[PDB]
Amino acid sequence: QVLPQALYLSNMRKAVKIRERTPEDIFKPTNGIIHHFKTMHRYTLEMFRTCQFCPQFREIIHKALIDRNIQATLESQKKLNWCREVRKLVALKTNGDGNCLMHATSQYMWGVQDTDLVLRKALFSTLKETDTRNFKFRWQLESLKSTRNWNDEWDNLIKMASTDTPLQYNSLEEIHIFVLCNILRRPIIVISDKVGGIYLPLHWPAQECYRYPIVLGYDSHHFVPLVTLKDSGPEIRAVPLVNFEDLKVHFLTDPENEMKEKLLKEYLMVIEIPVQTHLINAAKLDEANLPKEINLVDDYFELVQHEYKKWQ
Amino acid sequence: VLPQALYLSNMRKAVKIRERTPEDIFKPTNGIIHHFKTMHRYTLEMFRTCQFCPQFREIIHKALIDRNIQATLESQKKLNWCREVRKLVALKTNGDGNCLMHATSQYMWGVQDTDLVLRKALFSTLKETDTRNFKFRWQLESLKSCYDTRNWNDEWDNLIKMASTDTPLQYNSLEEIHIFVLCNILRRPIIVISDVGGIYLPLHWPAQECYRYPIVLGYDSHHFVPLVTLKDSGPEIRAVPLVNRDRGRFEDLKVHFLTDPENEMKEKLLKEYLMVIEIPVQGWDHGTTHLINAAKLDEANLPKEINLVDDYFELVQHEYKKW
Repeated sequence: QVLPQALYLSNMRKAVKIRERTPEDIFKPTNGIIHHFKTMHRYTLEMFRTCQFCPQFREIIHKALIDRNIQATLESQKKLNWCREVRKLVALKTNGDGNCLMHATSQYMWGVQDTDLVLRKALFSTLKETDTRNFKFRWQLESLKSTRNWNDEWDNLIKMASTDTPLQYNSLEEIHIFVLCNILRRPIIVISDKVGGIYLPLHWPAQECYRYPIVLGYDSHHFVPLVTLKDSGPEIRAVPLVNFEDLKVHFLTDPENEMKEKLLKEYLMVIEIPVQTHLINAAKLDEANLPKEINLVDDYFELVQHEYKKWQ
Repeated sequence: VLPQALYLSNMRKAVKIRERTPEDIFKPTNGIIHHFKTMHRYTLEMFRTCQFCPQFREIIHKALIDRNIQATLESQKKLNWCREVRKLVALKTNGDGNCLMHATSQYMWGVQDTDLVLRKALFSTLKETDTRNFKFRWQLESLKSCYDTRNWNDEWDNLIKMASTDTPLQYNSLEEIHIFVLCNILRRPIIVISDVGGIYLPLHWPAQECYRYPIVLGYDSHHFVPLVTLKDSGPEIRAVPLVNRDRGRFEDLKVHFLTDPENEMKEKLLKEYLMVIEIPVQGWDHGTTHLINAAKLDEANLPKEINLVDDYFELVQHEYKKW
């Protein structure tokens, strides 16, 4: 009614500043290394506290921003926000046009979706122009564990990542998430009911990576970001790495698989969270770190507050 | 593709303005009319749409400009007939019953009156300030256009009720007397261009206390819009002609609600409350020797903090490179 249907519409100018900055941050080095983001990959969105409003109005906000359906589904399958020691994650709405992985990933860190296809076009560019040998071998090895022409199956996965029309764009498998996390130099954790698990940017030393994860959620054939709520009470800001069965760690090689637990401690910031008394591993999540210049959430909030006084 | 109104370019910024507006109103105790301390001196100017491919120039005009109402006032030789003055463009305005306020609000801030701040001020003034002089002016104007002496009082008390926000079009539409009160709340004259039309001077204030650049509205159907200047790339003078040209000769614009003594010194009053200048026109012989009066218009004076146009522009430019 009153409030606009997406964060970006709160300040369309600001939205563009972001969309313009994103392509300029991509590096594309000469020595053969994967294309990557210089700086913008370290940013992280946090949702505003919807707790302090009259529930007639709290629902008006949630209707606009939150994917109530997909959150319910992951909560009802005891996969999202089951632990009472960690802070609550909220699922944001994401355009299901075939590029939702990118939209959700883009949203996690900037608030804007991938409507300009910047992340999508980067994933494809990397697959056409960089050394894909290692990626392929990892995919063969993961695919074997789960008469076929491997080279054909691979060359098809590359074609799918393109922006060409086949849903307006092709949907993306698990190998794409793995390549995406290496372009970002930041691990990605997907929560679901085989996509679910942990994607580590193993083409980079952990010293060169941002060691807070992007947290996506997955149901139907739909991705969304699972953003934390801002700066609230005394629960720890972290995602549990066990559902106790551990989350899958995709595309490891055999030597890496032997040192799996040491790798999670390398690429993420692991902490022991206690659970009913057993202790479980969990990765620390990022505090909101978007500067005012490109912070859409702060704008939407000041807008909500004003529209709430009008409502009271 | 571009958004349908200036305000949507930066909704945060829009609110900063909407929040500032009520805090600027100074509602004095001694019976003087409520008025704006500072924000009344602001003035919007539109960005130059000249530098674009005409396939795209139309995409802009489709969004921002009220193409219909501009055509109508141009086709009746009332808007932009003089080639010595700069072009005015009509901005789109929500026709929900409060368009006078929307258009006036837009003229000076870019935002429309969606929070009813100007509307609620007009009504508050009519309920709480000295209305006696306003009423007498309205009776006197209404008489010139028998009637029972208890029926004026009823006709008046009804005009006040109409200015309220109560549902009767979602709000009641406003007569000419409301524009006159509005210009006194703003301390700034209002000029309306039509086929209502004329000049509204804030006569409850000395000219020394008023902003002497006018708000320019346009009127057709039962609809008001602001007529904003187009801003640079040309050498024409920034001003609105105070005379219309029906049938070769020049009739002056009406000056509403004057009393008889004021009516005698009408030309001295325009020079008091507006910044009048002689703009020259070619006549039937003796050179191009005839002169018409015209009021100077304001240069764009909205600071970056509350300037929505600057934001929409940076948005258009970016969406043009994409195009």
